[PDB]
Amino acid sequence: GSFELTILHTNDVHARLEQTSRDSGKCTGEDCYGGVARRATKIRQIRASHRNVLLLDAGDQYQGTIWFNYYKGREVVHFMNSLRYDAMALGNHEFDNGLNGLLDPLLKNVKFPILSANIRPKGPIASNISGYILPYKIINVGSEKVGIIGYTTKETPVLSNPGPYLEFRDEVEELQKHADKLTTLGVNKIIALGHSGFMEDCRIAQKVKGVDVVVGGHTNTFLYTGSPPSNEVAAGNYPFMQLSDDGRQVPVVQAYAFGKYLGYLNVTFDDKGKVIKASGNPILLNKSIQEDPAVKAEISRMKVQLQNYSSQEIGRTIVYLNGTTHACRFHECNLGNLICDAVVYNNLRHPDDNEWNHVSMCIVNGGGIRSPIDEQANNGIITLEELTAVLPFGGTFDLLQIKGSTLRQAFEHSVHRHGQGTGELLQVSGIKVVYDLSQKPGKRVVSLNVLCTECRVPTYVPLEMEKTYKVLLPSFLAAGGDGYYMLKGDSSNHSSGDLDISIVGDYIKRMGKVFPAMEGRMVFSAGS
Amino acid sequence: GSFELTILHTNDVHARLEQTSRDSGKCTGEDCYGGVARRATKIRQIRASHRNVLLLDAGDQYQGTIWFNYYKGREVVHFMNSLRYDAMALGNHEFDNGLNGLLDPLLKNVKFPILSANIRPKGPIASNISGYILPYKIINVGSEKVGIIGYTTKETPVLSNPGPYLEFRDEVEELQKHADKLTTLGVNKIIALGHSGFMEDCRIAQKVKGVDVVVGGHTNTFLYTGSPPSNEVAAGNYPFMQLSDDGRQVPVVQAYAFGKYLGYLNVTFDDKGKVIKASGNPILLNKSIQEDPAVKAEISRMKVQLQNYSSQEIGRTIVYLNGTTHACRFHECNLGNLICDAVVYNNLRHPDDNEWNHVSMCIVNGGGIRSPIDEQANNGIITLEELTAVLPFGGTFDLLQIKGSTLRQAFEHSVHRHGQGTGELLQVSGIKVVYDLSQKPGKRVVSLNVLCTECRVPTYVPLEMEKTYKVLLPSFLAAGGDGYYMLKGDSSNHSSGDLDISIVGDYIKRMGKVFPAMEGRMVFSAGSL
Ligand SMILES: *[C@@H]1O[C@H](CO)[C@@H](O[C@@H]2O[C@H](CO)[C@@H](O[C@@H]3O[C@H](CO)[C@@H](O)[C@H](O)[C@@H]3O)[C@H](O)[C@H]2NC(C)=O)[C@H](O)[C@H]1NC(C)=O
Ligand SMILES: *[C@@H]1O[C@H](CO)[C@@H](O[C@@H]2O[C@H](CO)[C@@H](O[C@@H]3O[C@H](CO)[C@@H](O)[C@H](O)[C@@H]3O)[C@H](O)[C@H]2NC(C)=O)[C@H](O)[C@H]1NC(C)=O
Ligand SMILES: *[C@@H]1O[C@H](CO)[C@@H](O)[C@H](O)[C@H]1NC(C)=O
Ligand SMILES: [Ca+2]
Ligand SMILES: [Ca+2]
Ligand SMILES: [Zn+2]
Ligand SMILES: [Zn+2]
Ligand SMILES: [Zn+2]
Ligand SMILES: [Zn+2]
Repeated sequence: GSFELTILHTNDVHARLEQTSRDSGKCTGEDCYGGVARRATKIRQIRASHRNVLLLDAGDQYQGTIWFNYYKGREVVHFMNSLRYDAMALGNHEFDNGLNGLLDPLLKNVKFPILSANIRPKGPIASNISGYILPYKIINVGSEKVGIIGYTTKETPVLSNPGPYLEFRDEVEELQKHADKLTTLGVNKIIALGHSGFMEDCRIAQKVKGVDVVVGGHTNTFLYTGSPPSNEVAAGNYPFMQLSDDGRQVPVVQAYAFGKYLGYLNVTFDDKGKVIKASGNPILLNKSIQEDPAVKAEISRMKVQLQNYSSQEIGRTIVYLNGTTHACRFHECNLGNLICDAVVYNNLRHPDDNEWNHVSMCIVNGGGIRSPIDEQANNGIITLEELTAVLPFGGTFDLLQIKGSTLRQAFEHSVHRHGQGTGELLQVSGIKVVYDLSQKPGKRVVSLNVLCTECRVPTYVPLEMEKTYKVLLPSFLAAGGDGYYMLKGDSSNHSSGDLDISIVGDYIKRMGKVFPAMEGRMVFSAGS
Repeated sequence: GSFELTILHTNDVHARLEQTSRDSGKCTGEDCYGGVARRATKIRQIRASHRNVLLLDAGDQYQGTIWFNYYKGREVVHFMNSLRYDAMALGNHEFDNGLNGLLDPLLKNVKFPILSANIRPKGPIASNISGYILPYKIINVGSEKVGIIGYTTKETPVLSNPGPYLEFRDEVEELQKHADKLTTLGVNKIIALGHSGFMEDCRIAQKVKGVDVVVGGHTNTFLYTGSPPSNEVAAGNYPFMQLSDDGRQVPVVQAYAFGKYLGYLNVTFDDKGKVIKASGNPILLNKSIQEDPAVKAEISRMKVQLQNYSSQEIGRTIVYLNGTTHACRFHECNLGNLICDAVVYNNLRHPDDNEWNHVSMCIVNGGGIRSPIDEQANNGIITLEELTAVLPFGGTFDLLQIKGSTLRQAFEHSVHRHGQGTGELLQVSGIKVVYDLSQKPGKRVVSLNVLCTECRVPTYVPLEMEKTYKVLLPSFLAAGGDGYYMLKGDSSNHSSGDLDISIVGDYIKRMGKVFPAMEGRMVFSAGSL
């Protein structure tokens, strides 16, 4: 006989609770995409027309919009419960608020298993986190059993805040143990569900004996068979058919990010649990699919709370925060210094092997700073509304691995048309740059010194052209914005981080009073 | 028909709850002083043998030791209630934790009136908190009535945290209004009790018609008639007899600080409320006075509660905090940068007229940095144990008004003996200094730039030699320590600030994780080792 299973899947939704623009920002109202209300409609229609359906999430529901800033995962619990997900693997961002912020609210209130086979808890954490996170789950689907093994990127201690009591083991090694276990228990249909990126997903498909399907995330990979429907370009067919070492074709799927698509894969197994066929395509959640009215009403109710929250005092500034174009696009601006200082602070993580932290530096282009904050306007009170005026686009600050020569090329771009009022000029933290604008464009960087990481006391050292560095930068620049083609990231050198206004808001909340100065992080030499 | 009144008084006790050393630090030796238990004994003995007694405090019970850091004024409430103070005037340090930290615990739980006549509220929160404070109180003493008018220094908004909605008015102007009110209400005996310093106390005695006695504080002034009993040097007789405008002698008293002395003034009034005699002397609270057992027992329990404060994690460092002599006495050290950043942060108020803050700069000599903190030692966890190793002396960071030329002279002193390993080298916040150590001692400063205050965005500007600046500095340097005679403070240019470990601990707790860098705050021209 055969057994047809429909796998619906999401990954890297990243707090897009409401429908979004085409590019996963704020929707204006005419052409909108995604959101949980529209996903609910499509999920319900498929469940009504398809016999055997699993709905899986491959991680990174946490982090991305003010929904996550305020509800802190309560929004994930709520709508993943109401949509009746069958399983979720943990992603790196589920650790952003530490283990306490993962335990409460997500682990204690979801109605479906949370899976990650390659996490090992230590210390007082041990006892029950072992009960809230499972390596795998056997799920009854019709008259059959389907085993789902979870996994989470080994990069999590560097990307997030899992703490000292969590070790992240090799995905292939750990998945192979639980695949053998499932097989020994008689389960012949095994899904690997996890959050380590497309390259690792294909390694799992290739090397883990007994894995039939891999459902991944982390790299926002878009796969599509045929001509795709929106502006995402396919990295390969859907599903991506990876040849295993033992000769089977193993379908690998991911479904981009931000809830724009619902993954949709039809897998036919024979009676021995071997995949005979796997076909489908991610469903674009566009305007043709109605927003479920009951979900929409819950979103609306919760939005009024979010609007009240956005007007609350986070902290105060006792200085003018000069985010005017005349400052941040022409010279050192104290608001840019504050932003990149906040970004560095948010990325302080468990320092391994001879570094006080894995990253010491941040850049933000003046064109990304969209407003000043006037301390005279309202007693210097900073709310999320003021921060949204400065950073209105809902982007993130990401981590980029970059050679010294490329970073120097970026600082030449920073001033190659200085004076024109365009947005290139880089505001910085952990960098000292000296320019000579009297030289020809492309030869204006006099010197670059950076905070060492491989040292016990941070101190400024000359940039080395052949050394590789980590730098924090806005997602806009990591996409090549403002002509920064050399800062464009890919899966091999780039990691997507936290919401910009959440980063800045958290820092202001901690400082209570802010007073950033112009301190000479960039210097314009008078030349000869 | 005379009326004899005994005035017992304290001022600037500054959180010396337990008995202290002779210099008002930790008592380790055989000779201890002060403390509330010893004060209680003497107050009780005087009340038992003297007929008409008032016990007054002229402010600044708040701030000075970890007792205040932990109990946050509950220790003031507890023992001032237990010792049965009759009135207290607010000092600048009672605003250290803001109006909320004054309301709770002090204003809501004292059993005696809190006085300050020259405060004027401007908003609803600052209004209902002032509703707990009175300009004056009439107190029944025997068969007589004594009016007490409070006052608080006008520098409180720069020295402490009252916020922008509490304004401090002129003392003489406001006190004359309430003296006139008391007079019309039939009160002919008036004490001015307040916290503005000895110079202002004498001005009040001289100019406010109807004031009979002034009980002051803020300047830690020691007065004594005859040979004094300890090492404090008297600035004048006790009481100081100030000639008033109307031709009478008005006794002016203060009682040093830190609870070492109990003020003791016997005043005789005639039947019209005129002082016809005033005499006494502050009582040294030394070993000859026993510590009250009940207060001593409560102190001993609170010492045990304080252990929580001393062993709790304040925050963590993820970098080595290099407080070794080899760093902080020879070059920029990241721990010195953190200390002075903490000090500036503690002295932030609100944009006042034309400046974003009244002070932007801090200095600390490397010799005041007494230990590193090793981030490898215990996962970088910082407690009071580690901070006390860095700052073991219980001093403060103070505010000094200084001319640009004098500040530059201090930076020449900073390197006049560089390389010999003594403690002069200045670590800084809000200053960029460049030195050339190959030049002769006294001519090594290449340039000095400082963060402007008179600006909307702080930025570095050249130091101006004839301009007057504010700088934060250790009490050790304000006493001329390490040869810094030009940083010596006096009443006209210097204000004592908060406990050093309280400043640094507060900043570390706020930051949570600290990671100070060497960032080039000082630069040595590239021509020496
Ligand atoms: C925020 O930053 C902008 C950009 O720096 C500031 O505007 C600029 O302010 C400078 C002075 O700080 C002006 O330069 C001076 O202009 C005067 C003429 O009034 C001239 O006499 C001087 O020689 C000097 O060149 C500059 O013109 C001005 N630019 C613009 C476009 O307004 C702004 O002041 C900052 N905001 C705050 C609140 O500090
Ligand atoms: C805290 O600060 C002190 C003082 O700067 C640091 O000690 C000094 O560290 C430097 C750099 O390692 C040493 O210079 C180097 O010494 C090595 C070791 O022999 C030698 O190969 C080179 O000639 C080079 O000059 C310097 O000797 C040393 N000074 C002393 C008095 O020990 C210290 O490293 C800092 N602590 C931390 C944890 O960073
Ligand atoms: C908005 O938030 C404030 C503070 O959290 C709260 O006092 C207020 O009731 C909230 N508004 C509503 C409509 O609940
Ligand atoms: Ca199988
Ligand atoms: Ca009188
Ligand atoms: Zn993601
Ligand atoms: Zn991820
Ligand atoms: Zn005082
Ligand atoms: Zn005072």
